Amino acid sequence: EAAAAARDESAYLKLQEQMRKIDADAAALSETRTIEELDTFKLDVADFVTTVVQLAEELEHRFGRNRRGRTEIYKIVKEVDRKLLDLTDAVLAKEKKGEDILNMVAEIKALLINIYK
Repeated sequence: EAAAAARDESAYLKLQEQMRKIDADAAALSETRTIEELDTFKLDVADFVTTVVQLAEELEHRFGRNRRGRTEIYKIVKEVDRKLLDLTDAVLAKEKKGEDILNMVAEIKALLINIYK
């Protein structure tokens, strides 16, 4: 059997894989203007955020190694929500282009990175 990594590390690795899907979705969001794809994207991020936030909660409770306090983590989450909400408005907007869609997503990624580490 292949060697296993610590629970904290094992969760970290898979989170990286989740990002790729978001990155792939970002390309699709640029490729297509349908909101239906966005509906899943907004929810998908919540799963990523919940896992990271929950993971952060466990770090304090279990191992006792948390890089930052809960308050700082929450601040980041609120900013993420606005970006997805703003993007939804753009999709509804009468006018829109591929670059506008991607630009909004590109900054969503940044918010997810600093919580990942």
